[PDB]
Amino acid sequence: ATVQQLEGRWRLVDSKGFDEYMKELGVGIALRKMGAMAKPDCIITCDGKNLTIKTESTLKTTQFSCTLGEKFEETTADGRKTQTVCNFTDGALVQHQEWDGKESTITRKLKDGKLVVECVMNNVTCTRIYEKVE
Ligand SMILES: O=C(O)c1ccccc1NC(=O)N1CCc2ccccc21
Repeated sequence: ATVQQLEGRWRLVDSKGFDEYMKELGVGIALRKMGAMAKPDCIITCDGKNLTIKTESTLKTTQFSCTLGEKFEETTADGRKTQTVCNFTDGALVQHQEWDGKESTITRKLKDGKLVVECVMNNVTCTRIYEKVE
């Protein structure tokens, strides 16, 4: 696999465990209902070693730019300010977040032309499936 196979615009088609994952991140019931309603686009750009992931929704647009392997300051959709590191390892893009003694791991890989986003926090797992637009 390659990091450049994840590149492009992707559109959400399936979601499993998003509510529980948001509950675990400390998200309020009101924001959880909104977040569950949204059907975002995920725009991935990869300059071989530089990475940008934009999440477009009519509700909220989020984005981060990093250099693979380097720890940067990331502001999340739910307003957490995290120290994040992104790494492309074993045919998957791994994003590890750290804030106020807590940790989360977002893994993005390709599976039958579809972008599979596995979000994990403690015992909680979420699976978001995206389909390519461009
Ligand atoms: O949605 C995702 O697959 C996603 C996966 C992993 C980490 C964060 C995510 N979500 C995200 O960054 N945003 C921004 C705007 C918005 C609206 C509604 C639901 C979510 C989001």
